[PDB]
Amino acid sequence: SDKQKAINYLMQFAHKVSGKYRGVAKLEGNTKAKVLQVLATFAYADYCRSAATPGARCRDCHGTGRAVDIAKTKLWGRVVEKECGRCKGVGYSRMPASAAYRAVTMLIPNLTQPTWSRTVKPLYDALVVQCHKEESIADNILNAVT
Amino acid sequence: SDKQKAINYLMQFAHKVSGKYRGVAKLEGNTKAKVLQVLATFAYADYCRSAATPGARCRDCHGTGRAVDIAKTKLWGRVVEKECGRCKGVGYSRMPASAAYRAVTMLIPNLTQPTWSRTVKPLYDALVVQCHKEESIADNILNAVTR
Ligand SMILES: [Cl-]
Ligand SMILES: [Cl-]
Ligand SMILES: [Zn+2]
Ligand SMILES: [Zn+2]
Repeated sequence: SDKQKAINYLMQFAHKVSGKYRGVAKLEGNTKAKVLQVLATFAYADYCRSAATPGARCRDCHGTGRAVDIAKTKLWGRVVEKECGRCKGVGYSRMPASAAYRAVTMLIPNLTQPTWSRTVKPLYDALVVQCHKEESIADNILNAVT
Repeated sequence: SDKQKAINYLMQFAHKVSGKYRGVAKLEGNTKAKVLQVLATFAYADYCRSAATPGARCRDCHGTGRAVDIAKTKLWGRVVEKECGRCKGVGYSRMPASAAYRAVTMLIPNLTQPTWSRTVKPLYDALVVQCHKEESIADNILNAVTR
């Protein structure tokens, strides 16, 4: 249930942003849906695996995924945040995405790993970041891991 | 909550069966607990990743993880089931446990990959199998992963 809700949220997000990623936006209907499902599920699971790896918490942001945005902070006179530059918003060291890539090759058989890294994997990375941003997912996973 | 329940179930199972695996049974309390927690969490996540891989359903047992045990079937005159020989009860092709191994080394830093494979990884495999065996876990994973 909680897992189903999380994956549904990630798939809706992926549907909203899929047009931005050339490897995904050009796909056929059924293949696109299957790919978004794979990416959402692997993003959820791989975020959990990052969070469960001892010592994986980002050393720059200490797991928040955020840093102070200097320019915006001085412009507004209030703290304005940006993605942590080291973990790019995940808060943890990243798991290799090779299994996710292989799962996608089942649906896009001519997808090479470099084309994946440049045209599809960025959507998966965005979904992992979204796991960290969405409080429901991030908190459920934190409580489960600890 | 659902994830917490699954990981708690797997962690308690791991503690119950830890005596079978020398790579963990010799550990001290805190280290053993941390290692079993890691193994349970990765077993849950990697089982999910198997179920989410297109085409991964075991082709011999069709995902049930079970098969007829021929000899025992004929010994008792009734159909007796057994773990599928190909997936060994998981119902799916297996994810590599490389991330799980690396995570474990953070708690057992001198653990070599062969010692992992012979004395620790079997407990992780048992836990993945238990994900498939425990109806609550298997059903929640299947329902979430499938569309
Ligand atoms: Cl084969
Ligand atoms: Cl196989
Ligand atoms: Zn960071
Ligand atoms: Zn099988």
